[PDB]
Amino acid sequence: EEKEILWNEAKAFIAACYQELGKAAEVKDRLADIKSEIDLTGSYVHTKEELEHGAKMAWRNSNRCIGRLFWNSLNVIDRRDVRTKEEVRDALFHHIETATNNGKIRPTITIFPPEEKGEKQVEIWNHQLIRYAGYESDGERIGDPASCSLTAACEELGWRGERTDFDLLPLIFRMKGDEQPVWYELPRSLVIEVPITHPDIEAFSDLELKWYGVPIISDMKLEVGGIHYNAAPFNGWYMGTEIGARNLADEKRYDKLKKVASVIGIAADYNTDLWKDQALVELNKAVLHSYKKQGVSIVDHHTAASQFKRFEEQAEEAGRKLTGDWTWLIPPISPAATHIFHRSYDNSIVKPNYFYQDKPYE
Amino acid sequence: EEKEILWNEAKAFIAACYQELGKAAEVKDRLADIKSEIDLTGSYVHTKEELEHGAKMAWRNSNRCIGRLFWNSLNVIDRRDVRTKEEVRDALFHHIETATNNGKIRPTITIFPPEEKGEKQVEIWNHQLIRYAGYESDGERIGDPASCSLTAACEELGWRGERTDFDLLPLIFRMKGDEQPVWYELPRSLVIEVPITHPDIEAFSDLELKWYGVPIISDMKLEVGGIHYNAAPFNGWYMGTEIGARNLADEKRYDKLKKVASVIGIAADYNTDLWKDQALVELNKAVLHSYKKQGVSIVDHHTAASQFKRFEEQAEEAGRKLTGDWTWLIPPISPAATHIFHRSYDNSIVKPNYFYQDKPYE
Ligand code: HEM
Ligand code: HEM
Ligand SMILES: CNCc1cc(OCc2ccc3ccc(N)nc3c2)ccc1Cl
Ligand SMILES: CNCc1cc(OCc2ccc3ccc(N)nc3c2)ccc1Cl
Ligand SMILES: C[C@H](O)[C@H](O)[C@H]1CNc2nc(N)[nH]c(=O)c2N1
Ligand SMILES: C[C@H](O)[C@H](O)[C@H]1CNc2nc(N)[nH]c(=O)c2N1
Ligand SMILES: [Cl-]
Ligand SMILES: [Cl-]
Repeated sequence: EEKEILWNEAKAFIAACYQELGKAAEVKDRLADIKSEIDLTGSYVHTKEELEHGAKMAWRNSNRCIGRLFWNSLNVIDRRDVRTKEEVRDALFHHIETATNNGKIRPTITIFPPEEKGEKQVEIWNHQLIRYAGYESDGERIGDPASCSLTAACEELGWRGERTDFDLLPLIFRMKGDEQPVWYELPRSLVIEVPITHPDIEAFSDLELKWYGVPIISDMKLEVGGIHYNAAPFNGWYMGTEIGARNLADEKRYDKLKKVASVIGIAADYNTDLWKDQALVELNKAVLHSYKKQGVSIVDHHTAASQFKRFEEQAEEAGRKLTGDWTWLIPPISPAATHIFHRSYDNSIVKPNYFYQDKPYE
Repeated sequence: EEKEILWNEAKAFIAACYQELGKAAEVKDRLADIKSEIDLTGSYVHTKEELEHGAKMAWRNSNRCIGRLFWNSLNVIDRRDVRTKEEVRDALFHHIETATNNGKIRPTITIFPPEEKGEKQVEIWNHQLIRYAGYESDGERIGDPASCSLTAACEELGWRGERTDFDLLPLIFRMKGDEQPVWYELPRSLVIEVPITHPDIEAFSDLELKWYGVPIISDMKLEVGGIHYNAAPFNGWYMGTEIGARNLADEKRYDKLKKVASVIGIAADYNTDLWKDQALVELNKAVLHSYKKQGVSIVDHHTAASQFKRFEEQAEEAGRKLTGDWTWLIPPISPAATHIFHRSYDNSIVKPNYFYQDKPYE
């Protein structure tokens, strides 16, 4: 009864995928083989081109991504051949290295073996391959609260953080057959970090803020043609607002606005002074400036919105139905200064796509 | 077949209204009379208390209003007795005067006779009782583009604007029986305007920006117990963002950001400098400051969001189902610094409420 679910989403996928590549004729005799393969193996295997394109189509259908203009330039690394922890670790190490590309960030996705009978071959515990640890115990609040439960879960595994505000979490994943995950501390040479400075406010460095260069999501499930690549970490570059308006700004994250208001020489006393709004802007100016000063790829929300408009234009031209999540597409900084705010989008889910999956810890 | 629509929404309304006022016993013999009145007259008439409460319940169920905490302090003026243009005009004049209250703005609603057989007794053409005119002709762009079509419609009626950027539109409404609307120029003594200045940037006055004190929506339909008060202008006070982030900021409105960026001494050349975001904040600081300096009521988006949180709290306490429109509840300035951003709301429409109705012009 599963071989009809997998088959009907494989009919849809192959037909559409080969249609876009100009291989519509090759559809019929590829579908046939799949029907055979599914029947006799319970599943089927993608070609280099199907997987590569299917992962680009998945990015294209992400309603919450504002950076989908470059969906076709996605660098797809095929690691469906890995069988050991050392291969997975080194694949993850390589991904970090190639995606970072000395700072000229390259949108990349490493794809590991998909679920067989729903069973995960690999099971990545990291939300991102590079993320800061978080600790809270006895009134103490160190690091990133978002990473509190994974951190505690790592410290149940022999790992121990230095309890600075920017402890790199180790890579932690579990292989099929094993009861517990392994962890590997990250080589620092593989991780670029950016110290946040202001272009004209020298006191800003006293905050000692920094962030990591490359955002590599590693807990989402790639679904391509009925096949579940539960482990397929991908990355883009940062939009400045993700760091300056959320990660470093949220009260339930790094909560830096009052400190920012202090170093920029304004009071944080009255709402009518709009001190949070002013601190948000100066902090966000500092983030973009700090990245471009170091030579790490980053985009501002305005430039990103322009690009997304081109994506909309490009979509209508190709007769492609556009889908988007308005609530996630609008930037948390001056959303009304972008075209996104003033129009609506269809939040319909089209496959291939990236999905949430249940965490293994907590 | 209409007397069953009107009756079933009157059953719902009276039952709920009297329940909240503590007059649940009086429900039965009031409903009876209504069934009689509807049968023999085709409609029914609200008491002072039903109309007053029903208009407060309508405000409470406005999913897009962030200022609903004060739903119960709404000043309800009952003008269902008006029959002439002079009465309507003077009622509208009085509303402006009492709502303004020398600057200590009083949330007020004036309620005119409702539709009889769907026929409007009065038909208000103004979007707001106080709004600036807009002109565009031969590359010229004067005033508020939002008011372009009403302005052109007024100039078809013998009215003529001075073509400044802040021409007060006249009151314009049509009475039952007449083919054309009448217009009345507003007494300036009834209209408070606020000149926008900056607390610490003296050059800001060179922009010669100003706005009107009281926002009085007059083109929405109040629906209370199956009865359609198509003409019931209401007002609150301004949230600063409405003036600084939309009215004066939007490209399709006053489009002031580059001029703002100029007077505050920054470049409007690069997106990565976040010049729009910085101009938005300084412009919004100027608006709140300018209103409080003059003594006209205004609220900032932070204080407003706090109040709306109390409204949520007060709603759960009273066992009231909360409804909201997330897309409209979030402020266009730093929405992620408010609790509203980080939670969801049910956009369900509960009556009594305020609705859009089709414009008579254009
Ligand atoms: C190239 C630069 C990219 C930028 C600037 C960008 C920007 C964004 C941003 C700002 C978000 C919202 C994140 C949040 O609010 O927490 C987002 C969501 C998302 N992006 Fe992208 N993105 C990029 C590339 C990619 C790539 C390469 C993929 C995968 C192939 C991708 C897939 C997604 C997905 C799945 C989400 C939704 C995450 C969720 O549901 O929580 N994006 N993107
Ligand atoms: C007391 C101060 C008030 C504040 C600060 C306030 C704030 C707001 C704001 C900011 C909006 C969004 C407007 C927009 O984005 O264009 C809104 C929408 C709305 N408010 Fe209020 N409001 C107040 C009082 C009232 C009153 C007295 C009523 C009527 C009884 C009301 C009914 C509404 C309605 C119906 C909408 C939706 C308008 C639409 O659908 O376009 N509000 N409110
Ligand atoms: C609160 N965030 C929840 C969440 C976000 C996730 O990803 C956000 C995300 C995903 C892809 C991105 C790609 C590029 C980029 N700059 N940011 C990106 C941000 C994934 C899982 C969860 Cl549970
Ligand atoms: C783009 N706006 C459309 C529109 C807005 C309308 O009202 C917005 C509105 C309504 C009530 C308000 C009450 C108080 C306040 N400060 N702003 C308020 C703003 C009414 C009709 C239309 Cl068609
Ligand atoms: C399509 C989208 O809902 C539309 O642009 C909305 C967005 N949110 C808004 N929010 C407010 N307060 N006012 C508006 O006019 C809008 N416009
Ligand atoms: C409930 C609401 O949808 C939720 O708070 C959303 C709002 N919009 C968002 N937008 C982005 N980009 N990221 C988020 O995490 C959220 N959270
Ligand atoms: Cl992040
Ligand atoms: Cl307005």
